[PDB]
Amino acid sequence: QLFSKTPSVTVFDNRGLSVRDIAYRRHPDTPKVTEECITYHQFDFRGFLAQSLDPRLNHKEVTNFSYLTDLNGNIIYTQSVDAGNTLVLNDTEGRSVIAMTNISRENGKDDLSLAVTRTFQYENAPLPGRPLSVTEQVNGENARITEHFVYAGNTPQEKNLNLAGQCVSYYDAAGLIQTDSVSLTGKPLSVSRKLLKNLDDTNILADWQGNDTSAWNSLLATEIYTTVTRTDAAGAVLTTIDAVGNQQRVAFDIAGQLSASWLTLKGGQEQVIIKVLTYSAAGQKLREEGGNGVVTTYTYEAETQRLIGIKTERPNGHAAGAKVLQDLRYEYDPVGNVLSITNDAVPENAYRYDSLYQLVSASGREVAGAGQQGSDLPSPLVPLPSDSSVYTNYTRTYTYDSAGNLMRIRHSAPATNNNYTLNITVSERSNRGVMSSLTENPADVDALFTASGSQKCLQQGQSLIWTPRGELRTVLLVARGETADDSESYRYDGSSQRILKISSQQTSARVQRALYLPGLEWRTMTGAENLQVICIGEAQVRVLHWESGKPDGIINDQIRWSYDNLTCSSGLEVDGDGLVISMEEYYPYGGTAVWAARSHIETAYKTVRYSGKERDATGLYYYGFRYYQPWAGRWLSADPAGTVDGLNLYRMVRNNPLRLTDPDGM
Ligand SMILES: [K+]
Ligand SMILES: [K+]
Repeated sequence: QLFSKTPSVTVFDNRGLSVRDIAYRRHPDTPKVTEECITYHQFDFRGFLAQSLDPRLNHKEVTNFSYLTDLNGNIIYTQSVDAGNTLVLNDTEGRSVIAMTNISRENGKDDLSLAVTRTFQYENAPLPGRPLSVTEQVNGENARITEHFVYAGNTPQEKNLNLAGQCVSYYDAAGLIQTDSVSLTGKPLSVSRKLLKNLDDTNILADWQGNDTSAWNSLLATEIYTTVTRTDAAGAVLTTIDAVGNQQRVAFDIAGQLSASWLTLKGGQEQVIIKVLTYSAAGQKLREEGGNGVVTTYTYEAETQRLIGIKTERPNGHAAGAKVLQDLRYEYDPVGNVLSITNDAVPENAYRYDSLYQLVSASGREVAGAGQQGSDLPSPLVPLPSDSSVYTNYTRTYTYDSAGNLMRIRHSAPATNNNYTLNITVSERSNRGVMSSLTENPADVDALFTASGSQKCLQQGQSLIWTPRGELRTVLLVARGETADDSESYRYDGSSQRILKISSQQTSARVQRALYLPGLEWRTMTGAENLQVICIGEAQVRVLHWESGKPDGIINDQIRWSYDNLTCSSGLEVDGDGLVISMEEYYPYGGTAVWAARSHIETAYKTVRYSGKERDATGLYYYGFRYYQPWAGRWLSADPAGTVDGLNLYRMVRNNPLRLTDPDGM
């Protein structure tokens, strides 16, 4: 009813070019008011895209994007109000050769004072011109060679391992990845990671100079982290032995779908993780029984293949008794927005959207009185509630501008009087926006970001340092001048995937290290706990194996099943006996509304929460390419993928976080 006369329109010029995107925004509270939102696209004399303007900024004579191309329409130079200015160029072979980023302006001209220049080097003739190295140089500083590739030859030794023509040695920002063996099916059977020595010091940086691997191997720490894989005839992975010797095993059905999975801890016997897994005709998971006897049943809508039911239960005849642990029921609008959710065990979440399918209202429950939402998790409710009066109902309202910037989250919890409003202050010349506690003046928002559009201050006392590639380097949590600061640093591989996280807090010093490897998280705590987290699935089931510092209250090699919702948010942790360990509910944009557990000690070992992503101690969710602020409803930096999902480079899953999920950030 709210959607009458709200189509999507594309307006063309006389040469088949889309010069206008027209939407029609209508709020359910004011159904007589329809805002015509117009996005403008201007094309040049050569028929290529030159300018793009959102409905908001166009009114203020500011251009979201400007492009300058070659004679074929390939973009060379870009001006972004969100991502700053950039310059790229590819060669005649189509390969990237240069990318200059983090450029601003002011005085009129472009400010190159902090420009980052990444260049790509390839094998020269008579070689096939394979990738040779990647060089990275910040303005005024020396160039570092951040990547180097080494390829195997034609020797019988190399052929027997199927390595001929393969990049056998990859030197990245973290150190070295060696490919030891390749399957007959072209799949890696053995890879080994070596870390650069002293990655604990944030000032030590990779720099692979020259063409001698002997001189480089000396810069690597001694430990070798080898992941071994065994694949089937169709190239699918069957077994995996991680760097510490644990094995994951899978088996597929007659249709080649994952049908069972097992785990064999080092020195242990094989045990069932997933016993049986059935699928719908559309290949969606239907019934999934785990080793804890717990059964998840997925119910789908016949006409649409939409997931309308998620039922996790201890079935009849279970050793711990029959019980429905979770029974999520989804009701959708004809377009597929989640209108409502129910859980059987009365509780109900209701949702209202605008004609653009932006979430404008959300009802739910929280443990009241929690207090005003921030970067922190609520204190866990221990033990598990027996009564539901412990929860109170809340209603949140969401307010967006013409460019999709979430400006306001109005939290209303009347009964416990837990009422507050989270305001986001948006720039008047960009999509850059921060919480009002940082500034309430639109004119001061842009200074709080880099030229690339990466946020420099998380909260009031907390600053953000970034890598030249735009990766998050350091979160300064408690600054103490000189020179003992509560902080958390990060390291990434050549693919910009996180490999290392180091948290430091003053007490000599509490240091928490997290090493991310295939199917494995190696977490140490000093100031000593040595924890190895086996990640099973792709991550669904997690196993906690202590080599040292196992706390009382938790048995070693503890298996934790995770049970999610529609958008993959970890809601229930359940042990090997099928007993609920923790339960967690989320505000639509990620904040934790409910956090409960059967013990205080088991709470500290859940890291993955919203959208199946890890929440770091900083409060940020790490998605892969970008960090997410669940309290501000937006990304911490501009989309590195650019305009693939609209002009707004900060907008979070198109402002519909109940239907949509983001896999990486990018
Ligand atoms: K519509
Ligand atoms: K061979």
